[PDB]
Amino acid sequence: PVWKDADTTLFCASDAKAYETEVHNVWATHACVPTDPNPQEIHLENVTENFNMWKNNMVEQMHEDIISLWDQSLQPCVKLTGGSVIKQACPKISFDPIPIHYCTPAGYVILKCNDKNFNGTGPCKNVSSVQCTHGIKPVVSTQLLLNGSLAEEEIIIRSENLTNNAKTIIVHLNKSVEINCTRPSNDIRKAYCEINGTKWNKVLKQVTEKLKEHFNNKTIIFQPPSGGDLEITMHTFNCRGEFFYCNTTQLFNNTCIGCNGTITLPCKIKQIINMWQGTGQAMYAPPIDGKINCVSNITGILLTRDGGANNTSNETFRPGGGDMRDNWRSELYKYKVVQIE
Ligand SMILES: C[C@@H]1CN(C(=O)N2C[C@H](CN)C[C@H](C(=O)Nc3ccc(Cl)c(F)c3)C2)C[C@H](C)N1C
Ligand SMILES: *[C@@H]1O[C@H](CO)[C@@H](O)[C@H](O)[C@H]1NC(C)=O
Ligand SMILES: *[C@@H]1O[C@H](CO)[C@@H](O)[C@H](O)[C@H]1NC(C)=O
Ligand SMILES: *[C@@H]1O[C@H](CO)[C@@H](O)[C@H](O)[C@H]1NC(C)=O
Ligand SMILES: *[C@@H]1O[C@H](CO)[C@@H](O)[C@H](O)[C@H]1NC(C)=O
Ligand SMILES: *[C@@H]1O[C@H](CO)[C@@H](O)[C@H](O)[C@H]1NC(C)=O
Ligand SMILES: *[C@@H]1O[C@H](CO)[C@@H](O)[C@H](O)[C@H]1NC(C)=O
Ligand SMILES: *[C@@H]1O[C@H](CO)[C@@H](O)[C@H](O)[C@H]1NC(C)=O
Ligand SMILES: *[C@@H]1O[C@H](CO)[C@@H](O)[C@H](O)[C@H]1NC(C)=O
Ligand SMILES: *[C@@H]1O[C@H](CO)[C@@H](O)[C@H](O)[C@H]1NC(C)=O
Ligand SMILES: *[C@@H]1O[C@H](CO)[C@@H](O)[C@H](O)[C@H]1NC(C)=O
Ligand SMILES: [Cl-]
Repeated sequence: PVWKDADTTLFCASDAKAYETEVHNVWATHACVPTDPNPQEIHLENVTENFNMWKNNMVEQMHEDIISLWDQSLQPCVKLTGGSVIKQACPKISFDPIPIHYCTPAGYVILKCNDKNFNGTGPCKNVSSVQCTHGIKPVVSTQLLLNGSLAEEEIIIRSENLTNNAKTIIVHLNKSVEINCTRPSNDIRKAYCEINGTKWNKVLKQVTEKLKEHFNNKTIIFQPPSGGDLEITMHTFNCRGEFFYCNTTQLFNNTCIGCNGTITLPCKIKQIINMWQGTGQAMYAPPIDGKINCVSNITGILLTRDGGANNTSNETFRPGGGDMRDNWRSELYKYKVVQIE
């Protein structure tokens, strides 16, 4: 037994198929090791460990991991970062995230909270020790979290301080709302995303309930964001290499607390995009000729709350995002790094 809250350089694992041109595949083929063919866990009997997912070095290590991954893979024709115009080649590539496992070196271990109620901060009683996290897809996106794991029971909200406005609010859903995005083959930047309205509005009503639970049963209202760049104000994501910007006004505004129908969302495949790895503009080439389609699972929501609602009857939440650290911190929440002191 015995351990101390210390962080150390981590390594990565994956099932990257060699001789596949998937950029994720070819990054994990040269930067990660083959997955543990026999891993195992040891329930720490009678334990109470304190993970603080909002402050954790695992996520930052993952961050630079995806920064590098994307840097050598998704490479723009032109890159305008600070005072510099980087011109290079931009062949259209293969793109579809694959799970990445994080794995401690000898002397350290990973503490996994198996309490299904776990919100991220605060002590956990079902602790459980593993040398590698689980398989995690590094999906880059704003507002909506896609292709991730879901809460084992109730919908859980995670925050670094609910009270504080700026401190992002993350919503971990307990069931999957599928979203289906397409660019039909022969305007080529016009795209759209189908999302079944009954599903969405029902779960949104479950969220809104729990949201109320954490906030003194105040009036719950989900409005579209209050200014920002497209990235922030539009569900942005990358499908097959293309950057979809989808105008999710319907979801946070149709307020059908019975609506029904299969909602169809407008989208634009953006070329010049404000980056997420760092301040700058990246201009890629036009999309490819053909049916560009991705069907993903909505497994979370990035929320930000309005400030001066102290002396009022309501609390307004607008979808946010932009910090992809929070995206990672949505899956690593149940993981801690311990040095064996
Ligand atoms: C050091 C800063 C730099 N930075 C940033 O400047 N922006 C501003 C820009 C709008 N102004 C939106 C950035 C963003 O999310 N982009 C993005 C791109 C592609 C896809 Cl597919 C996606 F889903 C999202 C976030 C990222 C931030 C975390 N970081 C702290
Ligand atoms: C604690 O979590 C582990 C992981 O699955 C499992 O044994 C069970 O869910 C929990 N154990 C007990 C004794 O409740
Ligand atoms: C998270 O759970 C801990 C312990 O149950 C509690 O003290 C804290 O207020 C919770 N935070 C949120 C944002 O629910
Ligand atoms: C999800 O959690 C909510 C609590 O907000 C609960 O009402 C609902 O039944 C749960 N659904 C599933 C499928 O777990
Ligand atoms: C004033 O607003 C903050 C949110 O920014 C809130 O946490 C605080 O409780 C409010 N003040 C009072 C006295 O409730
Ligand atoms: C949470 O946010 C409120 C709002 O500013 C602040 O007064 C309080 O100190 C914060 N809590 C912590 C533990 O920092
Ligand atoms: C989407 O969610 C369903 C049910 O929650 C699950 O069975 C399926 O594997 C998920 N798809 C992906 C790609 O994760
Ligand atoms: C997704 O949308 C496309 C075009 O509308 C359609 O052909 C396909 O059947 C849809 N699939 C799902 C799972 O919604
Ligand atoms: C999204 O579409 C709505 C119309 O449904 C429009 O009012 C709003 O300005 C659009 N938002 C953005 C960021 O284009
Ligand atoms: C979205 O909200 C705005 C107010 O911010 C309103 O003008 C507009 O009608 C709403 N859109 C829908 C589709 O309800
Ligand atoms: C989510 O996973 C599905 C199945 O692997 C994939 O087709 C889709 O492109 C993924 N979505 C994103 C945004 O990566
Ligand atoms: Cl190993």
